Amino acid sequence: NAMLFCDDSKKYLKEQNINLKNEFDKDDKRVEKFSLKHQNIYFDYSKNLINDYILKSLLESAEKSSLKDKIKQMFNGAKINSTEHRAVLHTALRDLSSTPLIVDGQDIRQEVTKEKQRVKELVEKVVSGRWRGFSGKKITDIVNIGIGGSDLGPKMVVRALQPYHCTDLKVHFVSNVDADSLLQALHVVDPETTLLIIASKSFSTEETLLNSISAREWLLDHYEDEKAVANHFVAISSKLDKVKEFGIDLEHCYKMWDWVGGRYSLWSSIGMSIAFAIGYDNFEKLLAGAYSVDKHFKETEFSKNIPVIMALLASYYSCTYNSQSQALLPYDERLCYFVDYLQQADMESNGKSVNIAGETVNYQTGVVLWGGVGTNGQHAFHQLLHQGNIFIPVDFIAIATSHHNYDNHQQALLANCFAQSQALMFGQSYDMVYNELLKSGLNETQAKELAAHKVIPGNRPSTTILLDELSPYSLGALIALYEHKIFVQGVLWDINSYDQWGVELGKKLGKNILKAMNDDSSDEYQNLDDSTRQLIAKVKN
Amino acid sequence: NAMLFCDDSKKYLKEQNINLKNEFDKDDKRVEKFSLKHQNIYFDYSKNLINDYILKSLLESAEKSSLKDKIKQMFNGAKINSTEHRAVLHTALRDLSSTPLIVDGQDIRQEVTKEKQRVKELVEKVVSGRWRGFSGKKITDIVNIGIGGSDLGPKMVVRALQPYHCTDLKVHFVSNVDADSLLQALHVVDPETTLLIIASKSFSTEETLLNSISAREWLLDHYEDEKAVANHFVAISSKLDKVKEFGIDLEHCYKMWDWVGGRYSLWSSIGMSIAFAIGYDNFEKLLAGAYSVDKHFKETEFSKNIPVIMALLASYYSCTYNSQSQALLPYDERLCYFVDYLQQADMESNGKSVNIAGETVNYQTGVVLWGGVGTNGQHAFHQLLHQGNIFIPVDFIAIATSHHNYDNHQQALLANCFAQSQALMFGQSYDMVYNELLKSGLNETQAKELAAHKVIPGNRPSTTILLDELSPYSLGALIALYEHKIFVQGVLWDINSYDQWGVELGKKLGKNILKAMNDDSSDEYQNLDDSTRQLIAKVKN
Ligand SMILES: O=C(O)[C@H](O)[C@@H](O)[C@H](O)[C@H](O)COP(=O)(O)O
Ligand SMILES: O=C(O)[C@H](O)[C@@H](O)[C@H](O)[C@H](O)COP(=O)(O)O
Ligand SMILES: [Ca+2]
Ligand SMILES: [Ca+2]
Repeated sequence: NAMLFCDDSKKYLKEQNINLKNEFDKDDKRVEKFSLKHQNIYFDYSKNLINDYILKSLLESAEKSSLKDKIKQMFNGAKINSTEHRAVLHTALRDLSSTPLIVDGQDIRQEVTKEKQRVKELVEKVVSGRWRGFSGKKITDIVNIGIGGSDLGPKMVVRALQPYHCTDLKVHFVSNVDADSLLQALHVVDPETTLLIIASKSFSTEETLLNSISAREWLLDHYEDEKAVANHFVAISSKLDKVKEFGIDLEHCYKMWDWVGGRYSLWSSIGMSIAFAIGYDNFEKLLAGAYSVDKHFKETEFSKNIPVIMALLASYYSCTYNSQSQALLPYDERLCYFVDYLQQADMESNGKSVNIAGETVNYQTGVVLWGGVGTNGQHAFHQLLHQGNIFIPVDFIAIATSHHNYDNHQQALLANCFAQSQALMFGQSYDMVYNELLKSGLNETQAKELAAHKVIPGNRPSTTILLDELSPYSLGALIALYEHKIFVQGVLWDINSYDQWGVELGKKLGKNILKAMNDDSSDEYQNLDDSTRQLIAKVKN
Repeated sequence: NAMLFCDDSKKYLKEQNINLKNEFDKDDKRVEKFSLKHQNIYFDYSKNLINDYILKSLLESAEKSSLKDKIKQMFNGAKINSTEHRAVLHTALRDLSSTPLIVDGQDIRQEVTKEKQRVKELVEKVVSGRWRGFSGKKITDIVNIGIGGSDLGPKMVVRALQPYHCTDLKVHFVSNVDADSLLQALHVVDPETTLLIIASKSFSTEETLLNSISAREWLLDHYEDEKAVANHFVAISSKLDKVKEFGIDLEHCYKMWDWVGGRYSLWSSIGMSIAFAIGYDNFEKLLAGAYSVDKHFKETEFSKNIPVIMALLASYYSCTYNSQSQALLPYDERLCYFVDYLQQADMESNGKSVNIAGETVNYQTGVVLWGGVGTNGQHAFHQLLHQGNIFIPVDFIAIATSHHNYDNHQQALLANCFAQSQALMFGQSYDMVYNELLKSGLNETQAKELAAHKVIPGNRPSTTILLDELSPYSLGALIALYEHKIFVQGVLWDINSYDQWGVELGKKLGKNILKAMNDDSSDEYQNLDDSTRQLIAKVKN
């Protein structure tokens, strides 16, 4: 009996036939109406296909929904992950409010704070040289072993905050079971000077098991002494009994909890590799930036609430325009893993076909998230954004000031960002193009033959999110805005954003195929479909 | 008057209601019918939503189209890029047939061969130490400066063929105008031991101008002598008069031609950075692998022609299912830039709204290409591939043998690849899930509450392309298959795959915004829409 977001009313808001050029021409308050600020982030949604009536309608849907209650439930530790019967408490990992919070018997404030202090102490001990390897040498390299939620957030943040690296440690990320991943690290690190991190909430993920066993074999090939594991491995898990079983003791184990989703885990002990690159102080700033956004989201009326507006725009488009993707365009090299990161956070959350009650939904839910760094994308897929015939909402991320003094480069980067959103909005008409071709020296026959191919239809929507700089704090705020957008969309679709029963299945598949690959007389091999069977046959011969 | 590909007939082939499980159960020739081989590439399209009637219908469309003629025209140098009045001759860059080919007065065989010999000589001179820097030191580092087509192919191939690196040179890629790109290279290279490559077909691209000027300033800050440019820069262009104007002489300029599209240019002198990593012999093998596929495509009847089948499947889905994206899943770390590369090749080619005649088309053309490396994607967006409600065709790329002896890792990587396609095909029904939950120890109430959330609908399509290994040759074959797929789709849609009037516009935009940013009294500033104006105001203050 939840409110239906994608209803007949939405399908018909589109009939307003918004013309963005006309709106900016006629409404001198357009930017004031359709932009928001949060500290030093400027959120400009004014190039979206909305006017007051459409935004009002969308906000009414949010107000009529369970969203207000669901926000409170999330922060209070209610078990909103209803299919796994878990709280959803990534927010608590970065809390600065210190309000009381007791969940399933645990003082969450105390638990979070104590574990941070343990990570901070480990980083300090390693960076200061108090932690030595088994042969007594100072550590110079950190290798994180993990996949998915135990890999991509730390990897993305370490890159994004490269200018802030300050520990004299090189941090490497091993993830894929493809041994190329492990080898890229092992080829450049020395067993006597490397600390290995086994990052795994479950401690039973195939890839991370195989990679950790292989890394341990490499370490022990060198030292020929099992006692060396103590100086060269730590673990991060919710499953401490399983860590001990691998050979790492509790004093070398760092906790996370069931209420930390992998794709929302960089804020937890899983982020230790981030601290090892940028120092713990900068890791605290990353968390504080997210807290600022958490407070904004929790406390702000929906009409002025950035994540809510992000979510309403996105779901409006995917409902009313039947779009099946969204483009995210970060105009900063440091954000080269940001699309990949959000692709996981978004699609793994909201790629769901049933509602909370288990009913198959008759409306589309999460769509594909993709994109690429600017300005490079302008040379590639922006062609399709300008002249294809696919409706695609676009977010640009711009950073006002960079980390260097090549001011001409930075000005050009921003000019291009703003030009691209402007060009999506205006396009270029046949008449404009034709007259420009004549002015360039083409005769009338030539200009008539070419002009239609240069028409850019325009009236295509975009949002621009402008940060003052890309610091630990502003990056943390930026990620948190999208975390909450994803949450709001899930609420409005009445799905569970926090389970992943397709990912869970993936972790159990192909034990059967491995068995088949190793014995063609097995039941497993006999029961194969023939496509799988002939693929296996081809990798044998 | 071209044949309409997306017609009523296609929309109705879907009514066959293909059930993949049922097809494999009942048809013991399914794999034989719906797979092809080209040398050591196996193309298995049998998990697609086709049967004989659907494939026949699609092949009839190809046979009825202009495709047969268009293939001949492409290879013969006809001006199939009709809006720029250019030939489309990336094929000629890798030719081994030596058949006569004269285009716009040039012997293309002689031109291509002579330029290869020049690149080969440069690489040999640099690697042998015959080429010295201005202070007499051997070169140790190569920096390619270029963007889009002058960046991404070389960058992707250099990574993909990392195991084959053999010149003792480190190759770096500078592209974005964001000065972070240039700085990542300059921070790790020495002016006295670095050769800089200015890669630009036009020699007038904003980003590459600014990056090249900045690199030259860095070089000259060190040497304080303009004569040093001679030992530290080469250029690749179709516009040799513009190179001279920058200060590089003709003997240091390497040619490409107007008939080499940027996004099809790695095969040309633009690929020099690839040769500088892997040696010229391996670069020749890359080209030979593409030639093998060119010969396949040119000579093979459509029913057995891999690129044609790829194109027909893709366009069938995007027509009949109204899908707006395709997923590409490379199960090898070395292919980490492959999706990005093909995203450019595909979307920039086929993101077009008008046909060859300039008429606005009433059918959808190119769709979004996205994806990610396996197995990592299984932990992230595969959730949406399994349980979302978006129809998305999927290609998997598998490599039978890797470059190391971690055979357990490689077997697991392949098992996972094949398991994922198998799981897309079969899914898991309510009954299967429910009975598994009971067997795990849940009672009936608990199993009923959870089961619907674990249902995986299945009957989702995939193709698997299996290579024997990822070598220069097999990579070249792989890229060429997709080049030709894109070509075939464009033909069937009656669009020009080879222009990019949205990218061309991008290169001219925001001169106006830069002018506005530098003078708020300008006409440019006054004429701004207010969203752009307030964004500029915010990056001032
Ligand atoms: O939260 C998520 O997005 C997923 O559950 C998944 O990506 C998970 O993080 C990995 O499978 C690693 O799991 P472990 O941390 O348990 O090894
Ligand atoms: O072919 C392409 O895909 C595009 O035309 C574009 O990506 C182009 O390669 C770049 O804009 C660099 O152009 P230059 O090589 O002329 O600098
Ligand atoms: Ca209400
Ligand atoms: Ca025919």
